[PDB]
Amino acid sequence: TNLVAEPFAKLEQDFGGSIGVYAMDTGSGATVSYRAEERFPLCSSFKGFLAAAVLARSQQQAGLLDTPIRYGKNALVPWSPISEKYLTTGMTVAELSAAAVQYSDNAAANLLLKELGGPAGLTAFMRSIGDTTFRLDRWELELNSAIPGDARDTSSPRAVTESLQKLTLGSALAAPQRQQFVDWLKGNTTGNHRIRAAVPADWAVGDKTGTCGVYGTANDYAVVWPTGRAPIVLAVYTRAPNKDDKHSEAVIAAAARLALEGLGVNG
Ligand SMILES: *[B]([O])([O])C1=[C][C]=[C][C]=C1[C]([O])[C]C([O])=O
Ligand code: NA
Repeated sequence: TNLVAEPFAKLEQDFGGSIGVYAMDTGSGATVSYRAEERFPLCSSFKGFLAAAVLARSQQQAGLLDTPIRYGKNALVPWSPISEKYLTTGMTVAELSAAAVQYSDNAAANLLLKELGGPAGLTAFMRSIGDTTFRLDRWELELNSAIPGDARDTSSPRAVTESLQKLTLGSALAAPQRQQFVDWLKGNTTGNHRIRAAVPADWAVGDKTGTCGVYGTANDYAVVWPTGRAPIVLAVYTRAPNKDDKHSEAVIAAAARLALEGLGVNG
């Protein structure tokens, strides 16, 4: 862990807040860790784990992913860019899952949360894979409040990375479902200025972002496949003390670069 120190403190000071980073080289097991056991708000980043929980359930329900879900206008939530285009038709569970992952679609996320038994149901799924840190407590949009000191709707960078590894590379999902989760993450559209900006174009990568809109709070987690070596799993979370502090995508990209440098991954 931190065999090579990196200037995360200067980065977060220039940002005006706190940055939390965990990065794991799945080959050697080496890690980079900075504020990695502090809690940070998940914001929309819970939607990746939501999609994984849906995939886990689909292992016992063979028709789940292709089930058509019809919803009313009252299910739309601000920032539902995919589900608003299918209000009059409905969408399948798999489509809602992909929209939640790849566009952070809020109506899709709340519909899938209901399917799983709400925030406690998603939390139970995370417990079932050995994550004792993650907690979801509220729905969209209330879960974005990012109040300083509030543990609701938070996890730690370390637990996020550990759970992401289990789900994308480990045995927490069966192999077809594992690859589907990876493929949804690879198709994300919201993360081009975050971890992806630190990842060379010739490497494969999937990610899920989160942006709370207050308290300088935003994040990204990713699996990255550098060519010729084992994949890297990493999480970068930010927060800041004042409600009107702005988040920064550049700070997240910069922290990801430092993490890769700390791991000796040439990028
Ligand atoms: B999510 O972070 O709770 C959310 C809520 C409303 C609008 C947008 C989002 C984000 O997912 C956007 C993002 O991922 O950057
Ligand atoms: Na802090």
